[PDB]
Amino acid sequence: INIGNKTNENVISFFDSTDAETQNHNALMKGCGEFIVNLRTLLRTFRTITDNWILQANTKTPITDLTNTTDAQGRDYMSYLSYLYRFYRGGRRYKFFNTTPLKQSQTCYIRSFLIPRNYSADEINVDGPSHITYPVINPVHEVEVPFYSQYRKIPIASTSDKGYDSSLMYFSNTATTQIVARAGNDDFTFGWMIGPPQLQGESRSVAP
Amino acid sequence: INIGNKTNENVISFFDSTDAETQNHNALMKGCGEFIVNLRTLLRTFRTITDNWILQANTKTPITDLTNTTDAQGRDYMSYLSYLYRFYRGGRRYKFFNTTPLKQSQTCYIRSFLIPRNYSADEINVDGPSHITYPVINPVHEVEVPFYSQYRKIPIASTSDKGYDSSLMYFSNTATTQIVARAGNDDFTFGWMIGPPQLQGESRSVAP
Amino acid sequence: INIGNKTNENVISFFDSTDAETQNHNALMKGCGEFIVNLRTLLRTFRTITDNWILQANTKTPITDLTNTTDAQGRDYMSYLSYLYRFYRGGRRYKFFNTTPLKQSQTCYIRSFLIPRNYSADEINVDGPSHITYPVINPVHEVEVPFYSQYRKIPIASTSDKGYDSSLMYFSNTATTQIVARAGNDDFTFGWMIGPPQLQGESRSVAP
Repeated sequence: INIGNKTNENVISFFDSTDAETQNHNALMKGCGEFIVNLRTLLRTFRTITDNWILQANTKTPITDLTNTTDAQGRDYMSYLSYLYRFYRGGRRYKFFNTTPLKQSQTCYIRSFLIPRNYSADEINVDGPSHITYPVINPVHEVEVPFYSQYRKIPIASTSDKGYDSSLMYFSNTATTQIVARAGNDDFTFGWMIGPPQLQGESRSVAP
Repeated sequence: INIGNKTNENVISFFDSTDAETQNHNALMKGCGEFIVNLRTLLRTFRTITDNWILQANTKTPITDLTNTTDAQGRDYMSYLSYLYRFYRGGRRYKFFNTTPLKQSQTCYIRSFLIPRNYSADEINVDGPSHITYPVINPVHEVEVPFYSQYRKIPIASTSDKGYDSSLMYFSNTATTQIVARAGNDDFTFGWMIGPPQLQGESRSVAP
Repeated sequence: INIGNKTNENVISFFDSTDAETQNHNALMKGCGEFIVNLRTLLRTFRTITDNWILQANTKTPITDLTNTTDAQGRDYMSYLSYLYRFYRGGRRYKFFNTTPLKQSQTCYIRSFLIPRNYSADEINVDGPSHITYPVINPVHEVEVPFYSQYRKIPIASTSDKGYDSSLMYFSNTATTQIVARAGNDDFTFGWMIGPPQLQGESRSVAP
C-alpha cells in the first residue's frame, strides 16, 4: 500500500452473454438485409445537394457557385463527412435532374465543360471534353469530372495558388431550374482524420 | 527508500540452542512421567463440583438444580473449559460419594432416572432406565447419562425449545448429603472455539 | 510515478570518438617518449631539497636538522607525496653536491655515519658502517641509509618511543656548504592513502 499513482488498466465487460460479432450478423439477417461497413461507400451514393437551382439563359455557370455555398452546410454525405477529414482525392460525379417548365417551341440543350477550380466564367475557354443532353428526351444530365490535379491530394481553403485541379462548368440555352445530386467517383476518398465539429438541432422561435 | 508501509514478517528466534521438541521430551522423562497433549482428556477425569449437596427425603431432584449453579463458577474442568467454547456434544458421567450420618434402623437407597433438560420434577414420569445403589454397602453412586438429543450439538442458553436432550434425576428415601463429581463420557467434546473471559483472584477485605 | 528517492546510476559518456587508451598511447609517441604510470617511480629520482646548507667545521650534524625543516614544505617529491599517505617503509638515498670555496692548503673529507632517528650528536657513537669522500677529486658524496627498523612500517610524528630506525649523520673537517638531493632506495614506498591538504600560490605584497 505504497504512495503513488498507477496504471494497469482493468478492462471489464458486463453481461457475459455471447460474442457480439455473432449477434450483429444474426441481427442484420432479420432487420436490414445489408451491412454498411465503410463510410467510403457512402461517397458513391448520390444525395441531393439542392432542390431548386435557378439559372439564367446563356450563362456559363461553374459548380463552385453552388458547391461553395453547400460545402459549409453538411447536408449530403460529401459535405458532412468532410468535417471529419482534412484531405481528399479523386474525381466527383454529378446528376442534373430537370425541373423546368419547358416550352416546345425551343430546343433546350445542356452543355457541360471543365474549368479549373475557383476560376470565373470569362477567364477560361470552352475547348475541352464536353457532354450534351436534351431535357425533352433525357431529363437527367449525368457527368463525371476526373481528377486532373497538380498535387496528389487537396486540402481545404489553400493559398493563392488557384486552378490546380479541374471542376465542372454548366451551360444551357434556356433559363432552367434543377436538382443537383453529387457523389464521388470510383477513386474518391477522404483522409487524414480529425475530430468532429458541433451539430445543429431545431429552431422553434419561442414566444418570449 | 520509497514511501509506504509494508509487510514481509521477520520471524526471529533467540537462543540457537537445540530443537525444542527434543528438550520437552527430555524434561518430561525426569519431572512428570506423563504428557498431557489434549484438553479433551481432561473432560474424562472426575473433578468434584460440590462438597456438601444437602437434599431432603422423598424428593425427586434434577441435577439442573445443582449444575445451573455451578456452570457459572468454572471450578471443575467441564465448567472452566466451557468458557472457551460455544457448543458441546455427548453424554456426561456422575459420581455421588455419600457423606450422610446414616442410621442403621432404615434401609437407604439411591434411585436415578432421566429427565429431559430443564423440566421440573412433577412434569416427567419415572418409567425409564434406572440405577439403584445402597450406601450402607456401596457408598458411591456411579451413573452415566447418554446423549439422547434432537440436535447433533447443543448451544449455551438457547430458545424456549426446552427438553431436547436428556439429563439425570436424583432420588433418595432419606435426607442425604453428597459429594458430586462429574466428567464427560467417551464421546463428550466441546467445539467452535471463542476467546476466554476474565479470571478472579483473592478477596482480602482490606482495613480501610 | 511513485514517491521516493532512488538509485540506478546513469553513466553517460559524451563524444563517442575512440577508446581513450588508444588515443593516449598515440599521444605519447609524439609528445613525450615516456609514460609515467606510477608515483612510486618519482620517489627514486633525486630532487634537491636545499641549495645552500651551510655547516661548521668539526661538527657531527644529523640530517634531521635539515629534513625536519623541509618535510613540512613539500618542495621535493618525498615531502609532497607524503601528504597523501600516512605510512612509509624502506631506506633513503642522499647526494651531497659540494659548493664550498675550498682551500688547497687543507685536505677536506666528508664522513657519514648512522644515528637512529631524532637523537642528537653527543648521544651516539661513531663505530659503524661509514663512507668517506674527498671533495677536491669527488665533489659528490653519495650515500644510502638502509631500513634498519624495529617496526615493519613507520608513521608520522609518533610517541616518545624514539630511535626505532636508522638515519644519517654528517661530518666534515671544514665548514662546507652543499646541495642536498634525496630520494628513496629500491625498497622505498608510501602507503595507506588519505586525502590531500591545501596548496599555496603566489605572494604579491599588494600596495594597500
